Amino acid sequence: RTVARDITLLECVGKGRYGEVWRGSWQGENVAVKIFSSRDEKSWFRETELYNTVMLRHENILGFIASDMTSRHSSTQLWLITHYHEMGSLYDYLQLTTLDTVSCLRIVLSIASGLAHLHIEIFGGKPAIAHRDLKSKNILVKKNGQCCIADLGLAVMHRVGTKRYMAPEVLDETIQVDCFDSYKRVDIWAFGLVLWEVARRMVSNGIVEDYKPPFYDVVPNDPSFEDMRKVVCVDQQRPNIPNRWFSDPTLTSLAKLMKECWYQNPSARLTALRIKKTLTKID
Ligand SMILES: COc1cc(-c2cncc(-c3ccc(C4CCN(C)CC4)cc3)c2C)cc(OC)c1OC
Ligand SMILES: COc1cc(-c2cncc(-c3ccc(C4CCN(C)CC4)cc3)c2C)cc(OC)c1OC
Ligand SMILES: COc1cc(-c2cncc(-c3ccc(C4CCN(C)CC4)cc3)c2C)cc(OC)c1OC
Repeated sequence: RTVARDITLLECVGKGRYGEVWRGSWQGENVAVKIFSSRDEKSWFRETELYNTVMLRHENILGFIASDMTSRHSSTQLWLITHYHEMGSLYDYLQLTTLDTVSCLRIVLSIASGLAHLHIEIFGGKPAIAHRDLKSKNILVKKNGQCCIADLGLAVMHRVGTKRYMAPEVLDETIQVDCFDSYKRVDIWAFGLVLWEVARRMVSNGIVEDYKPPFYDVVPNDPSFEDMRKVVCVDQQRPNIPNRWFSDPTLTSLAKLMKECWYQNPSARLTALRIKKTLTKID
């Protein structure tokens, strides 16, 4: 039998320190091809090891297709092939797009659903998984209005995270590194930041905030570890909740939720399953 492995690389949709992402075509179908830099080879190994352990399949997790290693003359080429989401990342999408109540809730409940699926151990199943780099650039928007979580290159089963999204216990180095639940609680902090980014773009009473990344008003464009530690740990700042949210029942409920993801005490933060339940009772 013929094993068709040719993928036609059609357009670069992402370039960074990680390497590149391409829209590709296999057998008439769009796929996404991440070509890893030498900088980021260990992310390919980690994600490949995870998918060799558990074949995750969930509507809110970017769908795996393949891990490919090809011998070249003087290098190894590493590709991760996934489902392709033409609308791109949530970060991208929020720059131009504003949301109504239904779309806002559908986006955030879909992210919570993906995250709870990662976090939960299923017996008989999957190991519990923490993501460790959750952020709006690592979430893709699907045409049905739900999102999916991407990039398990730092994930842990039971490279550092993006500094802007690091929880206080990561920044002050008090994280309980021998406790898997510690890593779930770091993801919940990051989830609360993403929830803030999305809620800002939800229209109420003809008002919306411009897209901004978390802590845009208190750290530099490319913040240092120290910049983040001073804001989050020493001064204990949290993202601003605009007054206009408190006129809108959905944004009032989302402000409460994001506060309960941002407690200094990691064990006080809501779990992903509790966030889902709260979101199903809003509106
Ligand atoms: C190696 O490399 C790539 C392969 C493919 C690909 C292409 N045609 C067919 C296949 C296939 C799947 C499964 C079987 C089964 C059938 C019965 N079963 C009990 C034993 C084996 C056979 C063949 C694959 C996996 C795509 C690729 O890219 C999208 C590949 O490169 C990453
Ligand atoms: C990697 O990804 C893609 C792969 C394929 C693909 C191509 N040839 C054959 C297969 C296949 C056939 C049969 C079995 C099983 C059936 C039951 N039992 C007897 C064990 C064997 C497994 C696998 C597939 C899945 C198609 C795809 O898209 C249409 C893929 O997605 C891009
Ligand atoms: C976060 O991480 C990964 C993401 C992806 C991925 C999957 N579907 C689609 C995309 C994409 C497509 C299109 C655009 C643009 C192009 C045109 N328009 C003007 C705006 C939109 C952006 C993004 C990506 C980047 C794949 C990955 O691995 C293969 C990723 O890494 C795990």
